[PDB]
Amino acid sequence: GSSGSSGQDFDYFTVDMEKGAKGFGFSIRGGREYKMDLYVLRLAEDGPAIRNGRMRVGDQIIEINGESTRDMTHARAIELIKSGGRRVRLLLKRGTGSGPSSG
Repeated sequence: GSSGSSGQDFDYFTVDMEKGAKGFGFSIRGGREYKMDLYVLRLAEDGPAIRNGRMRVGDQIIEINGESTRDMTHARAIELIKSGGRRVRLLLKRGTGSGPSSG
C-alpha cells in the first residue's frame, strides 16, 4: 500500500514575478534547440526578478507559465514570458538540496 513516483528531484517550487522597466529582468538558456533543459541565464540587478528571490541565476526551469517545458526551444520559453503578459510564473528548483547528506 505504498505510493510515490521514482526520482527524488530538488524542491519543486513555483515562481511569481511581474514586469519591470525593461521586462521581468531575467533571461534563460538551453532548450530543444541546444538539446538541453531551460535554465536562468542571468538576472537583472535592477529588475523585478532579482527582487523576487524564488528564482535565481543557475537554476533549472521545469515549467513556464504552467506550460510543460518539454520539447520546447529556447525561443518558445522566450515567447512564453511575453505571451503571458506582465506576470510570469515558472516552476524553478534550487540545487541547494535538503541539507547535509550524512548519517
